[PDB]
Amino acid sequence: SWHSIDWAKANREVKRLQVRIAKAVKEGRWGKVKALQWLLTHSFYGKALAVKRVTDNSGSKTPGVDGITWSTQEQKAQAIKSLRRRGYKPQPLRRVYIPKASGKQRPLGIPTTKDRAMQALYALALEPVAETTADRNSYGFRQGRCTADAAGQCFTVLGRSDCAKYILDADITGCFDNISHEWLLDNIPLDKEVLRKWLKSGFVWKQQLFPTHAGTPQGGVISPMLANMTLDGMEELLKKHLRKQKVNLIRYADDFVVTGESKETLEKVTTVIQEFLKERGLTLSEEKTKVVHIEEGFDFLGWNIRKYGEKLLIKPAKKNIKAFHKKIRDALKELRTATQEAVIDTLNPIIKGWANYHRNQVSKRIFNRADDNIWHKLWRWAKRRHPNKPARWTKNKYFIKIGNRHWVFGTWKKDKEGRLRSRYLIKAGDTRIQRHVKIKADANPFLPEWAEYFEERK
RNA sequence: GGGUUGGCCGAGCGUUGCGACGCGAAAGCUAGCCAGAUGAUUGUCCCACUAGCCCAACAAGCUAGAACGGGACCGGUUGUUCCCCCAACCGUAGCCUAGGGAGGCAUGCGUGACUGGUAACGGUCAGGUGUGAAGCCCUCCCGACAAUGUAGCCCGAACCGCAAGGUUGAAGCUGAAUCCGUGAGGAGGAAGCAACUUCACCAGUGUCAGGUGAUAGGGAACUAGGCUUGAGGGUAUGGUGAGCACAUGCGAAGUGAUGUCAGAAGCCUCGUCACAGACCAACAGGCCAAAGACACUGAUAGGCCUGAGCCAAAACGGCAAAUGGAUAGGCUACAUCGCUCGCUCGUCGGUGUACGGGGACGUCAAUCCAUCGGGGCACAGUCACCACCUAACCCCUCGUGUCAUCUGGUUGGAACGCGGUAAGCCCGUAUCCUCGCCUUGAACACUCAAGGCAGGCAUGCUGAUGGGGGUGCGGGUAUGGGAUGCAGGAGAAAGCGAAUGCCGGUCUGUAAUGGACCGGAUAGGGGUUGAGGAGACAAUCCAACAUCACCCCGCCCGAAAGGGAGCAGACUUCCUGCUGGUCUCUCUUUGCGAGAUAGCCUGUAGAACCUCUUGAAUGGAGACAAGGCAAAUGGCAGUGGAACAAACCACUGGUGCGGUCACCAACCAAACGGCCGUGAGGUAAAGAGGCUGCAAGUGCGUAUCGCAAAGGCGUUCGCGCCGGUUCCUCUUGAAAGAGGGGCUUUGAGAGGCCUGAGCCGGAUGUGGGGAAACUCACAAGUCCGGUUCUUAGGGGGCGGGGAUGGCAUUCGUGCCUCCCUGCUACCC
Ligand SMILES: [Mg+2]
Ligand SMILES: [Mg+2]
Ligand SMILES: [Mg+2]
Repeated sequence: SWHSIDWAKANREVKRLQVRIAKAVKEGRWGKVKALQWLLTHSFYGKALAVKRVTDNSGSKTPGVDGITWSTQEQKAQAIKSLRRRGYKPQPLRRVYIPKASGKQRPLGIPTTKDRAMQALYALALEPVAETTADRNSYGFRQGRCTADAAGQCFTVLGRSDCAKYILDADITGCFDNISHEWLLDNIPLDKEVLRKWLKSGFVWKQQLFPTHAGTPQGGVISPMLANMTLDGMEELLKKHLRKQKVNLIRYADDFVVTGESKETLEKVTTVIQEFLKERGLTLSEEKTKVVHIEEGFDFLGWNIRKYGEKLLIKPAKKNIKAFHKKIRDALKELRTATQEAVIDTLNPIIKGWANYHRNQVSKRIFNRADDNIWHKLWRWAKRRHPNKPARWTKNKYFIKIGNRHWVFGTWKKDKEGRLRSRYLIKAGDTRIQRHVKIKADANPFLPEWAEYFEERK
């Protein structure tokens, strides 16, 4: 009976087991890990967690080369019982090109809906290990962290007067296949047999180290985490070799930058990193990695960092505003005619992500010059669907007044009951700029203490 | 490094009523041409000259007249601000057109009335409203004066209480006397008329003066037009050499290069943090004690200026503002541009070209151009070469007229006017072939029927007091810009006793549609009338080819009813067949890149899986430690709290095999007074059957998958190049771009569709633009002829007729809703 298990305690019990394994690895035992993570993944009430996770979040409709698809409320009952380590083989992958408006067919392989449960079950009992052995200054696909905190550790490491003055950008080029299959058999402590079965078949080639998208791991829950374990370290190794030349490191999944003390320092830092990239098989490109003076700046994440005189301020980068002026322009070309309730409905959510993603930087000026340059598009859109009428007319037609600047886009229509309705553009810029509060570096959301962070902070 | 506010030059053409074909037979409208009649041929005076008078017939002094004789003048423009001279063109007259009013008329749309008719289908007046034109309305009245519209430029005020009423002033508009001139014209402006609302501030504060900025609205200039002496020759700064697609073209319609969404050309904004500002806020470097008049707070209190730069202080404060430059004075003419559909206009703004002689005043503004750089605009064209038509200004000849209007002729065209019921359909009638039925007041489902088939007709009613069907007649009704074409049939207006059709020849040009010539056919009789010639004026038929005015016979089809007759038969309709192109969808096909499961065999592990065989080498409860391993395990088991205890809250747990430890249950291979006992030595082990997992093969590149089915140029006689398609590589944020390996290609079947944009050549017209050529519109102007493109579906934009009226307030104009209700030519 699937509709009988109490989900109100599933999370509690699984989280309790995860806390146990985390606190265990906190002590240098390493043996108790492969007795709780062998007990969790071979029991009820955690196995159903994977099925529940995989059946939702889409991706449970289109199958791999099996035909089978659960999609129901009673076929996912013998699926639970059919999850055994003994007698397991994979069923390759079917390459399906996901359509794109631009036509950018991005190859995303897809596994079976029973195979996917295993990839989503073993993510448990491996996730607690990754958090406990993380790199302190590592962000990306972690729990409770946000991509804004990567800029957070820049008002501090680089913010004060002296700090550092030279930065190294760097970028790794290898795809997920280049990782040595032998190497992965000896470090990730999930299992020494299932992992061997997995790689040899497919499960690879899917994309580069991390998903191309920012929040859509459609099918794979293990792929992000393996990268965050193979690319770990790199911080104790960095600070042990070079002692006092004020070195530091940040990394948001990919896209990691290192602050040196002088150009001389950042010539062996590109060597000690190079040594710690051959034990795996993926190296750094000799085309894009540059050492940059701080007064010229660099493009890290969707942000730009520079120093003007004696002043640190980080502002929206040039090749990210231009994208936002290309996504809008291509929604006013496919939806030219529209009905004026589709212009507002389509262009509203588009101007909310680009506002949330820069809500915490010095961008009050940048939010202007980025609404006018769309205002001169709506108005030019308005006078192209009335090639005969006059200006005063198009104006009184699609521009209203609210009790403010009398010229805003919208329609002051009504409702069924005789109430004055309203619709209008967000007009990015009416967003209180907030200075974020950084996450403590050593925070670990699975240790039994420090439970007041994260959940309450969310 | 945080709060808030800004954005726009206007008006029409491309978007509704009629559109077929035959004929101007009469009237109206209109284009050339041909000849006349009448007007006009545009400032004022002198010198005329034009004649006349009878000024005697002047050397006459008078009326008055002509576009083109000569002087002297006045007014308005242009020749870069203003003054003084000079040169140039133009006027106050006559006549139309654009525009504004007043009537009738035809028509749209609906509301009432009286009626024509069996019933289909209609008619006649009065009420309310739209429309009367780039093709398509009639008489009057204004008529270059006007209404309109705006980016630039002006005003948009003082005033005193006086309850806001006047005194003003006023951007400006009308402008009378008065005087000087002969006169056109000058100097002077008596008297009137006029928008004048709303705020925000000028070293805080509470105070008075002076000032500043933006708007409600008014004003100036322009909007406000044309012709009034020609013809010829040369002269582009004026235009044209389709259209549409694209790797290769179609087509009759230049040759070339480049470009089509990561965008050529053109344009708007800003300078390396790269939209114009301004207020507060905070921070920093500075300045005056409140900086025009007066208590009021105040100096570890203020205020202000400058700041993502400087200086300077109460000044008109100055500097350079990506690199490099030019510059005086513009209600002027022309061409171009003001952030993208083509064409006309109107105000305003900068560029480029052209624009007399002196003198006076005194230039420069973050104004402008050229180059680089950053961010934006999209309905796809740009740039050179060649060939041709045109000649306003320019130069050279020959001119004596030119413009408008009205008459009388001639040739024409039409959306204006007149003629045509016909096959479809509706109704009436006649007759005939009829005959199908669930029940049925029944002669017993078979004769006077309802529920009610059907039909008529939303149970709502007649309804075997009946149904059904073609056929011959008789009334009424069609509503008509091209969209694959063709062929016969029902029908056939206008013309013909020889024709502008039709049929056969000749001949000529267009890409296609043509024009001029010859031949060829082409009607059953009989009777009145002469409608008008002619016979004149009495003396004749036409006896009606006056396309047949009116009756009888035969002729053919119909039950009569009476309908029809020689070749032609234009346009719109209903029928038959063939033929064509566009769609959607189920099949198969091969070329690409993925690709297992089942099943069968080949070697292996069972310690955590069973059943065993063995003589035993076995059965239980415990303790520690663990970068060894695993066949259902933690929907579990605990403690302390909700005292405990029901949920509820915290904390604890390594699940088994193997490692080290030890304990209890039977050993008797040990010792061994042979068994007649005593202590004590280990509880080790190996083969068999399925059962499962691993590494392999076969099952197979099979099912199952994702995309795709495009070729063209010369055979240098290989192949090359330009493309298409699929798979893989680096690239940035990108749909773009590059570099490689493959192929470069098949047939059926089911169901739909036939609507619209243009462009080209001649023939008839018209209105804008223009001097002319040409240009953009009139359903693609219409017609005809030759061509390419486009057909679910949205979004917007109009119009007509009514309702209770909601609102704002002009109090009866508009925003609105509620349907009815035509429009899509317009963008995806
Ligand atoms: Mg049109
Ligand atoms: Mg006609
Ligand atoms: Mg059309």
